[PDB]
Amino acid sequence: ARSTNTFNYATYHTLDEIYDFMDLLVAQHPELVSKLQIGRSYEGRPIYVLKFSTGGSNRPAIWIDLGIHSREWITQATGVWFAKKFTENYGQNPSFTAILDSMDIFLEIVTNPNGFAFTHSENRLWRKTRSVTSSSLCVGVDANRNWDAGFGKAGASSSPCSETYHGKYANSEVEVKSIVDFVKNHGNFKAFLSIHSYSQLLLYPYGYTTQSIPDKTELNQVAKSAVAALKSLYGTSYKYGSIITTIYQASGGSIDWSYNQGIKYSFTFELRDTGRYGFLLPASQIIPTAQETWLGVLTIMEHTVNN
Ligand SMILES: *C[C@H](Cc1ccccc1)C(=O)O
Ligand SMILES: [Zn+2]
Repeated sequence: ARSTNTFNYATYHTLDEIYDFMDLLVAQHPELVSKLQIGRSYEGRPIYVLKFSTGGSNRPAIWIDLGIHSREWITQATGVWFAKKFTENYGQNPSFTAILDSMDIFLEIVTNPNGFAFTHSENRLWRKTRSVTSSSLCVGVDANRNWDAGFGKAGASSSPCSETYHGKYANSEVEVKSIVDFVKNHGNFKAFLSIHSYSQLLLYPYGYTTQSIPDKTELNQVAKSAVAALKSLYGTSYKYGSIITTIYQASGGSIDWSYNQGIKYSFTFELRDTGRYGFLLPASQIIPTAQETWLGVLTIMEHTVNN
């Protein structure tokens, strides 16, 4: 409505509603947050990032992106809630004020604008981008199989109509390239988190290879504590481990590419639930879900600022 304070956070919103909300949030807290357009989607929709910052140099940053798979509605909704929480706790929660006084947070609420819009008017279960320009009748690419980390290897499909089709070449999707260029140009991101649904899992690299990352013992300990934190509010249980060891071999994922850029704290959360609702989580589960990942995400940020 006419305030983020009167915005309903326990209901699923449309693309316009989410873009509207960003403008109101900035309008209310211009000192702490600004909106940045990092590119345009296949269909020409602007792609935005909300940058939270108290100021400073090319400060160490924390990247978070939600909704790369459009049907996972619990994610873009969680992002909306996260944005408001960042403005509420600054100046209030000790640990969070510490992180924001030394680091910036970049939050991409609707990473896949076209697919999201499509889930609101055409197919609620659409999860890919909406790119065409190919030798097929089927459209789109699975934006989480499109990164340059083991691209084209076992773990993604080469079938255009496939829901996990990887695309013509690594980073062919503008939605993927928009993030890569922004993160690389910056050259100072210390954490890269991707948020999906469902199956309640905290993942770290890799997905495209059995090789164990050198930072495994640490990232494993970071995941272990993050899972314990999250579980504390309602008892929601997550399993954690490498992508390949605990979900499946998946190539061309964002966290493997990011970790390969040298961004150490690379993780992906697969939110609620484990299958009863899957993608159609009840609106009543939004704030509760948002509340708990906040604990697991804050743990990871705490580790990054301190380690
Ligand atoms: C979230 C789920 C598993 C995953 C995570 C990170 C990289 C690749 C795959 C997915 O299918 O996107
Ligand atoms: Zn997903």
